Amino acid sequence: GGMLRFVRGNLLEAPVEALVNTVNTVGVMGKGVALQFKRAFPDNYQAYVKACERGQVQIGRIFVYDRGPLAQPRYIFNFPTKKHWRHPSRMEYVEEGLKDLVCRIQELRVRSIALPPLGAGNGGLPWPEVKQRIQEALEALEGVEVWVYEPV
Ligand SMILES: Nc1ncnc2c1ncn2[C@@H]1O[C@H](COP(=O)(O)OP(=O)(O)OC[C@H]2O[C@@H](O)[C@H](O)[C@@H]2O)[C@@H](O)[C@H]1O
Ligand SMILES: [Cl-]
Repeated sequence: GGMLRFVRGNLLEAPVEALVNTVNTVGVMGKGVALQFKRAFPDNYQAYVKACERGQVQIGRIFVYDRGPLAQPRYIFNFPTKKHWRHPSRMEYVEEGLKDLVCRIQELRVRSIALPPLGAGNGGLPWPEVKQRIQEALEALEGVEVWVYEPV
């Protein structure tokens, strides 16, 4: 039927198939969640740098790294919440990106996934608006467990 869950803790130790990373489109993961993802998942990071180098990372597209069929998590979903790191996030970026998140979850038969507060740290977006978008987008999903890490 589906299940969406608000939790506290550290996203990167979520017991899930797919992890959502918050990225920009300019090829650096210099702070926040993205810095932790660079440290925790170096291979994902190199692949992101390469994808940025092409022109392949843009707003409204998740950049997926497959860590292998025996990897847990198996997927890093690099979610663009910024264009340049110098500028804030925008609600639109989160709306467009959620739409692509839903597609790829289905396409990849992703059964469980965890996210942070998209755009609400270095992006400056109000959490309550971000949450709603996340709820409307993702509780819809059938046979997918969703873990959402609320801030404080
Ligand atoms: N380990 C963690 N687990 C769960 N939540 C976390 C963790 N670390 C941080 N957070 C929460 O996630 C929020 C979002 O982190 P940001 O990195 O600020 O994400 P965002 O606001 O989308 O900014 C994107 C920009 O910052 C970099 O991450 C990225 O390279 C991009 O340029 C933070 O404000 C914080 O509340
Ligand atoms: Cl950054």
